[PDB]
Amino acid sequence: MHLICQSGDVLSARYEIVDTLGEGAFGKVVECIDHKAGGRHVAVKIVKNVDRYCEAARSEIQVLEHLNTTDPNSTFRCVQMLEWFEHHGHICIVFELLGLSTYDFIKENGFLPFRLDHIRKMAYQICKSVNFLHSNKLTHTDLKPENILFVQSDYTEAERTLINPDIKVVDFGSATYDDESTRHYRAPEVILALGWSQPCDVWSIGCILIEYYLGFTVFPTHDSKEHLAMMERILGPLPKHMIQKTRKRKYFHHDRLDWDEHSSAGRYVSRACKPLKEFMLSQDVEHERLFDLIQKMLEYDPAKRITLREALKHPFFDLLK
Ligand SMILES: O=C1NC(N[C@]23C[C@H]4C[C@H](C[C@H](C4)C2)C3)=N/C1=C\c1ccc2ncsc2c1
Repeated sequence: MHLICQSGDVLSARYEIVDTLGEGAFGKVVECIDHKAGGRHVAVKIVKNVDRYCEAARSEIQVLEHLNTTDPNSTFRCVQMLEWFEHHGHICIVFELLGLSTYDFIKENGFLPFRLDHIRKMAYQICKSVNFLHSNKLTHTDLKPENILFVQSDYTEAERTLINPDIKVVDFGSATYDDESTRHYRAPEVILALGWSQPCDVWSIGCILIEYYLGFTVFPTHDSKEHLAMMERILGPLPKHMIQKTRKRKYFHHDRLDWDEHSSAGRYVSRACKPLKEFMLSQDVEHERLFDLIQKMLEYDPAKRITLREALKHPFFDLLK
């Protein structure tokens, strides 16, 4: 990786790297000047030369080629791929240049939360976009703030003040069609290995929204049974039917979760977490509307869980309507 993507390098005899925008498990993303197109800047995704990540990159190009053709204007806010190429055995995908991810923006503002009016618009766009994926037999499976990106003209910089937050959605290398990729936004049916599909995206959007509103993550765990105990503290006890169905019966004793809440980590889930409604900062009706939508997105059972077509109909978005 390091050898083939430093500042000053030229890719495919026209893309001159000028900055590194970020680094991932897939590799790197660089900002480049496109010398054969007036000097317009672009973003270039540099994928590791590993079989896992090259098969994902090839799949990602197939998805982006389809989404970009189905939606030429990007009405549904999937990032647009301009071309791809190979560079010293690395797949490089060229994109339109966007701005900060929503995660970088909060992070570099001291983890301030977003304004509620921004959250309302950002949530509408994330829902409208991921619904468009779902209507094309797709599941993103890797929805998170790092993968939601502003379009640079949406904010100032000096201290970043967000102005008008048109967002785009990126990274389709984990995307899956219905024929036949997580961190702490992982849905319960995924943790429990009950199978999953598009509803797990809805759950991850719900985890994104609460983070927008708090500035910090509400499941700050790196352990899967602690994540489950957190869910119970914030959202209530998991459904008996899901507990009784998982092959992962390592986490439970009878119908209850196997967890000594007076252990040092059991005391951590009490300090770190509390029922969802109490996380609210106002009692204003627009705050009540947001958390109602979030409560529907954080529904345990993936069948009960609100779809995104219904989420677009939620009163929280009437102020835009
Ligand atoms: O497919 C992608 N996956 C990612 N992932 C990352 C993960 C971290 C946060 C953010 C920036 C880096 C690090 C790459 C998105 N970016 C992608 C694409 C992309 C397209 C256009 C664009 N314009 C400015 S940044 C940018 C990134």
